[PDB]
Amino acid sequence: KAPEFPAWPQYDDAERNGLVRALEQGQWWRMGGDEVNSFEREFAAHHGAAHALAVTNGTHALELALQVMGVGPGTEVIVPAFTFISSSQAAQRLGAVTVPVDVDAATYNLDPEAVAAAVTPRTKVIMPVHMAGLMADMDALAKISADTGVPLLQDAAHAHGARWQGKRVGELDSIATFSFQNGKLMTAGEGGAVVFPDGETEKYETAFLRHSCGRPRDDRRYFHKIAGSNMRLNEFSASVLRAQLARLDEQIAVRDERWTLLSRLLGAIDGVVPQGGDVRADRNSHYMAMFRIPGLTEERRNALVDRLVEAGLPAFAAFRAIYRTDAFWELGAPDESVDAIARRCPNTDAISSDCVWLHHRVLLAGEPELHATAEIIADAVGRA
Amino acid sequence: KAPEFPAWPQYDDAERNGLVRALEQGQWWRMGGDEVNSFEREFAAHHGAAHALAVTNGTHALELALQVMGVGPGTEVIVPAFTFISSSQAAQRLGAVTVPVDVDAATYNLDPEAVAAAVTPRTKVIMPVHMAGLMADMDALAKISADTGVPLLQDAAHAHGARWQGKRVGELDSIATFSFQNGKLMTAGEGGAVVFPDGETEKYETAFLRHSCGRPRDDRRYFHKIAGSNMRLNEFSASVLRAQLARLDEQIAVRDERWTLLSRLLGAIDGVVPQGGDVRADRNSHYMAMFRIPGLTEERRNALVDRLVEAGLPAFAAFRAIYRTDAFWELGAPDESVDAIARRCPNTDAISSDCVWLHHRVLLAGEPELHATAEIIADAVGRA
Ligand SMILES: Cc1ncc(COP(=O)(O)O)c(CNc2cccc(C(=O)O)c2)c1O
Ligand SMILES: Cc1ncc(COP(=O)(O)O)c(CNc2cccc(C(=O)O)c2)c1O
Repeated sequence: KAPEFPAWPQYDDAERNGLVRALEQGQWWRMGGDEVNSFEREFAAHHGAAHALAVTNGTHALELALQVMGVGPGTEVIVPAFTFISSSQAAQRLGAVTVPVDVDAATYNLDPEAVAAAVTPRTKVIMPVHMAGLMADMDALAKISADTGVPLLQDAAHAHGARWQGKRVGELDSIATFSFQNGKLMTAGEGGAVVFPDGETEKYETAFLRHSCGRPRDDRRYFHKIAGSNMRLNEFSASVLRAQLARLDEQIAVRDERWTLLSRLLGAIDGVVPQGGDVRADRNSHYMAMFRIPGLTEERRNALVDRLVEAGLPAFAAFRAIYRTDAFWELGAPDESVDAIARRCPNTDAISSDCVWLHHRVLLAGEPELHATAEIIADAVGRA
Repeated sequence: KAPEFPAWPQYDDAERNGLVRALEQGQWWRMGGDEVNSFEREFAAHHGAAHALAVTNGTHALELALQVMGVGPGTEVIVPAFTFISSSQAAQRLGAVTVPVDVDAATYNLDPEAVAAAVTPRTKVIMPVHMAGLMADMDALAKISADTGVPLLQDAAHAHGARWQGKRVGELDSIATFSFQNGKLMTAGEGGAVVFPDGETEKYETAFLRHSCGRPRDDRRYFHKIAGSNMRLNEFSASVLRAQLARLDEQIAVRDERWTLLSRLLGAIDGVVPQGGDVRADRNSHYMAMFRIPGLTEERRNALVDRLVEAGLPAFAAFRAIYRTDAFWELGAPDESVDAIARRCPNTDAISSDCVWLHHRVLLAGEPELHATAEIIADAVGRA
């Protein structure tokens, strides 16, 4: 029969006790308990960050980080055109213009040359996404950052526990955001965080204020200081996140061994090219096991996904080019046309139609199951 | 010694089992579990609504309801000047102009005449707040609504289980929003909901889409349809909300008996005037036990709060006039000056400085403790 992969999410007594501990504090919001506060320190420490701010979800961690980095009406935000819609939707929500840029053909990370060209006097932030756990070129990006003076924002939703040139997400000198959505590498069904490197304490304080209806942590008289929203995380969610956190490093360790095996097996299938590597990214979190089948239309790629699901695999189409979603064109759209953005985003334009991913739970399975998985793929790709 | 009041929040085995049940579904977001879905139906039914949409918090339920009711740049939203900042902050977040209007001197609900005067060609929504559980004049308001054609949005954060002219919040023909923040009448530490009356299915569908990154519930290929954000509630929070819901009606029943007693005891203190009633509001939820001490400056009212807390009471200053917060003036501010808004908001202007509230947990206590509470108040108000 079909191969079997470990469940996701996973839990055990840590989660069980955590939810009880949160419950029995008798206070369920961060102002009366200690679960969110403790999770923030544990999360930040794990990432080498000066501070962490746990929030309702990864899309709001992006909206908050952008907002304290000055994003707003009149500004532009550069984002990879290949990514989950939240990456641009967040800038759109703040009234800014999202400027989508091409990505690398092999890693699928934001392309540095492409961003250098898209820079403008309106650019307020450049947002690399560490695609499927593989960091983007933070050196090349950091250099464009200095030359232009446009700060970087890492969309680290796929990269919990990732490392670039030995450095943790939070030791790269830029703010970064995470997601704890159900399918993420650690999860409480929903959740997010904003992590602030050493030197960004002010933005951290402002972020706290904007995430709590502009209210000082100790205000009693409703002296709301600035605009914002409520993006507070509850204590129940925080306690489940603290148990997830504790298995993260080792889960990533099993995935790194398993991807080594799968990448090679896949790269052996004619027509099939697994996501590329980058040796400066010393610790790839392995959020997705991604591969292209260059030349496939969307419809053939979609049909192949369906055959893979039918054969017992947790396989998906990969992200749609963000300029090909209606959502993107509803507000803050760039003056270009759709073909004009596609013309300068040829890698996105193809990966949008030919890239497949399997759930990161496959990368926890045994070697036998990865062999069985790649046979299934090899057969199905013959018929695609 | 000081009187003692029942804890808040409260829980028992219902919460315990609920969190386990959520946990052991092994899927923690609404797309894989049934807790949010079930809570939505239970909540809607409880309110007589056609549909309910559970969301991250009450401030986002307001942002979502406004957004599907067309709020945006170029529009105005009328809100009571006396209320929690989220009521205006939500319109501000969508790029609209919040137009604060006066409230009744006795119930502290949005004043109908004051809204009639503030109506404009830009007005897109009028937002009554049911202050401390006491509904606003939904008849007078519904009439202004028809004459102008400006739809109403009920900010029902304080009014879970409330009734106007025998009708439930969701049977009033207008969308309404709730909060499940820690101090609310039912809570999971954080949470919110949008409830949609019969006839508003379209806005419900659009609301679902905007609350999930514009993604159709069944999309697999990232066809994001419209702008929005992520305001999805997690399964853990939903299961705690379903156990809270089940005690609500009876908790409100104990509060209604206790307020009858306290209102009278308080109204007997010279200088002291308890929130007024309204017999068309047949079921007052009793979110706060509120009273004015007309003529007190803020500083005396604040000092009296402190003495009440020192005497063992869970007493607070009441909301600040929203035109007196810096937050309000940061974005979407109305062209008027601060004194110009104060001049047409004389009740808010005074209640902002002279109104005190006690936590609704006091209204669960025994009669002896309410007597002890009103003695404490009577002494302290002598010295204020
Ligand atoms: C790159 C990236 N950035 C930000 C977000 C936002 O996170 P929240 O969901 O916590 O707001 C994400 C989320 N990623 C995500 C979320 C939901 C479904 C799927 C899917 O691939 O089917 C992917 C993401 O993948
Ligand atoms: C009238 C009203 N409207 C909307 C909100 C927003 O709900 P969330 O908090 O779920 O986003 C509220 C919240 N009310 C509230 C929340 C936090 C603290 C205090 C306090 O009085 O000290 C009051 C409120 O009281």
